[PDB]
Amino acid sequence: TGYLTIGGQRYQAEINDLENLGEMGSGTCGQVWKMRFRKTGHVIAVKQMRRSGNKEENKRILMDLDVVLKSHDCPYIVQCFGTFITNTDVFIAMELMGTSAEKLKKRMQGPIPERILGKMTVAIVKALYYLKEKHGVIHRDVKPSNILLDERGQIKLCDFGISGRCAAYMAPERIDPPDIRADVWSLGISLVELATGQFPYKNCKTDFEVLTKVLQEEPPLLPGHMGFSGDFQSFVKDCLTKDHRKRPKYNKLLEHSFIKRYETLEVDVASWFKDVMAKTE
Ligand SMILES: C#CCNC(=O)c1cc(NC(=O)C=C)cc(-c2n[nH]c3ccccc23)c1
Repeated sequence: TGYLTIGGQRYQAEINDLENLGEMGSGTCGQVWKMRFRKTGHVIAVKQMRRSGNKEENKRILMDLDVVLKSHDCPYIVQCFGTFITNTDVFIAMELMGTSAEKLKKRMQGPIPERILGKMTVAIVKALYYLKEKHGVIHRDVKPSNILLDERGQIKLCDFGISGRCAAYMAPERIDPPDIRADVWSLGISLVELATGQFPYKNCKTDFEVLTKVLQEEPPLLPGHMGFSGDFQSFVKDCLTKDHRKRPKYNKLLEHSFIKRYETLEVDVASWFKDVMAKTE
């Protein structure tokens, strides 16, 4: 504690070293500030956890921090630059991302292109596989609000609930018991939602009505007439295997033709992202 490390360089720091650029509405019940580190001009996200704060909130902030601090070797999980501890507060300095896939979809007012969702799929599957294999963590809440993007073209799993521990994204076997395969289902619903710009059970008025459609209806499909590659349609069809005992695990998805393509294909996510942000001021 008491220092930040940013691109391998370690800087002594305390909270006085940071200029408060205002709240970021990340939809948490804890204060998160955008802050400028005066020593270097880096802009960062700083969580402020008050000693007098809500006990539920503080506990989950610390459980998430525990996983982030041990995830320095995953390029697909948002990183902690450092912590400051005072008599009344803990400040947690995080990588500042641009936005969440949920907000990106709201701003776009339409589909996100397959080539962006390909780079997103590689990153999030590798993140969830890293969490399970390295830390024994089942994430249990995969959805667009937990997928972060920035103007440098990085796509990372959010720290929010990253320790594990709506029901729009819930797998059939979690609704009605018969495991990482439930998160594979959530990923499939997230991809259909982002690819179409339409949540696949949209006309539901209550969370229970959504659960009834997950169980009673056919899994949602990518539409056939939007020029989606055969690889992307097959990837989503596999994720949305209703019987979980036939649904692939991450090690199997990581061999899928869709992920192999996007591991090596050059996609300028950064310029797409800045463009979308430009076309939407
Ligand atoms: C203005 C401006 C610049 N950036 C944003 O507003 C912005 C917006 C969002 N939105 C959401 O997560 C919503 C789903 C998230 C983040 C973010 N950066 N770093 C993080 C570490 C952990 C959790 C969240 C974040 C930054």
